Amino acid sequence: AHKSEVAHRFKDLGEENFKALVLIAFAQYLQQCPFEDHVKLVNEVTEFAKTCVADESAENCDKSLHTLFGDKLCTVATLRETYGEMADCCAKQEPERNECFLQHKDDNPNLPRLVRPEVDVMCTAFHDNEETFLKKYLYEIARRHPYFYAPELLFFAKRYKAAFTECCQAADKAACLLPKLDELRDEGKASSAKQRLKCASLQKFGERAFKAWAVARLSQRFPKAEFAEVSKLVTDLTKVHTECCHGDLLECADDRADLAKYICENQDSISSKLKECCEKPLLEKSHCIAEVENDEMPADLPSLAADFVESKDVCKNYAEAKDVFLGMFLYEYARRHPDYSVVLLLRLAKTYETTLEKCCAAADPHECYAKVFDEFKPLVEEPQNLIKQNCELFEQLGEYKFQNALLVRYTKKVPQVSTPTLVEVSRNLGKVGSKCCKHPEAKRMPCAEDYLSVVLNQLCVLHEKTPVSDRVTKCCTESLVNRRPCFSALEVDETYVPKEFNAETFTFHADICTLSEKERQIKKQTALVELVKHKPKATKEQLKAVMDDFAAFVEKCCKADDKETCFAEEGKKLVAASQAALG
Repeated sequence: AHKSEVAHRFKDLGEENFKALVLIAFAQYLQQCPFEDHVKLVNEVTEFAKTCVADESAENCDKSLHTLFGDKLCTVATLRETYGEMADCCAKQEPERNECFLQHKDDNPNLPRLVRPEVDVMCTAFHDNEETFLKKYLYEIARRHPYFYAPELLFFAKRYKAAFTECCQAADKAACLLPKLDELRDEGKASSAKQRLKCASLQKFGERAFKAWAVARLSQRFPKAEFAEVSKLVTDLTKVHTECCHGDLLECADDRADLAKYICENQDSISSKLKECCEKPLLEKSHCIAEVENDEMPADLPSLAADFVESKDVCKNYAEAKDVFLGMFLYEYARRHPDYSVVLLLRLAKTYETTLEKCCAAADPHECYAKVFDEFKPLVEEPQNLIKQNCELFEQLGEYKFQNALLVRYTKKVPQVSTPTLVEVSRNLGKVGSKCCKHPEAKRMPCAEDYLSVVLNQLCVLHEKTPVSDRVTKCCTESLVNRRPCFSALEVDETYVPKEFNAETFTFHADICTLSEKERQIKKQTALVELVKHKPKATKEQLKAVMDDFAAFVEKCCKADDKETCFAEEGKKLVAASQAALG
């Protein structure tokens, strides 16, 4: 119903969420306009929306959200001066005008990173004006991260509100506040990385791959839901993911809202863990559903071998409808293993597809595919053993020394990769090792998948356009199902000749006593990468000897009376002893 859809969205979302979502909407397009302009546009759009709420038959209220939003974007006069060619969009009709506006979003806005005010200033301006504060930084976060989902930005903003409300009262407001802002910022950039990874992977591998990912992930999340329900949810879900990935905020938010509406209307045919979250306001429903735990799988489900190995009608049931039959295979195999990563379920599904395409063209098919489940055991066991031994080594070593061990191991594997890339991916692998290994084994692999795909994604981004290793290029250009086992099968580059001895490479100053712990560990790890690159044959014991020579150097030189030059005179003998100990 509703003659005015903007009136229904205002009545359904609420004035707070409406004004905030419009703030993100204008902020993502007009990244260069100041905050006051966006406040004016949001207040005017909200007031007109109130005129449509009081009466649906008011003038221009029957027009869609895209028309009013586009015209409102065209109301500004300095559009051609500031954004130039984006003002040419207003000369087009609304359907193409939304595409012009959507393409003229500056993905690289070149905006300076935020200058964080003092803690007392943020708590002061917070207590004096919470609304203008949270909407101010909501605008600053929105205009620096285009194509970021706006409701998720709202939940981020409310988590910021919780952190400020908790830490503006602590004994040490700083030690409480800064770590929480750092974790909300890391969660924001990491979530943005997962969004861009899912969208670029949708553009790179197509739609069918995402449909398989959605059947597997939803079948893990909703094991009691029937296969047809999962099919409807992956059609709607591939719709919302395609439209959200294209960048259109209206189709995105409206689509996810209606999808949450449908799911909460069909809880009984989906899951039982949706009870306490379908009572929430509409904008929070889709978020909780995105964060809801896995439903309990049905009690004693039979083995798939009866319907996918033992049945005589395998090749004809498959050949009659391949994507539907393989969809049922992926549903049944996914509902039984919530502890598996989705990419693993796609590896087993693609293995089954390959074995069926090989057997259904042979002499006796049943004799051929009678051992298809045997091919699944190593493909499952290898990542299991990987997270086992890695979570054991981290669990017995701590995050920093874990990053050092991964640093020297991966430096031995791919020495030609640049040092900042190795340090970055190794530290990120230590952080995911610190986030996912804390869970029990039945929940480690999904977390480690969702973050490992991100880390390796950044790796292939840094290696793109600046290639140094042909094997890294190979694994980065493999199929997404083979990307992880390709990297896990990296060997030690024996043909690597040791790097030059560069005097400026191993040069330190007294400022390292004043550089932050993060940057000090950055310097130690960078000197570690350059140390293993300078000597790829140096054993772990010798590398520990230079580790403790530099560690006792900065330790017994930072804490060694009033000495500014014990980094200059002793650095020479540490350099010479470093060249000798690894000769």
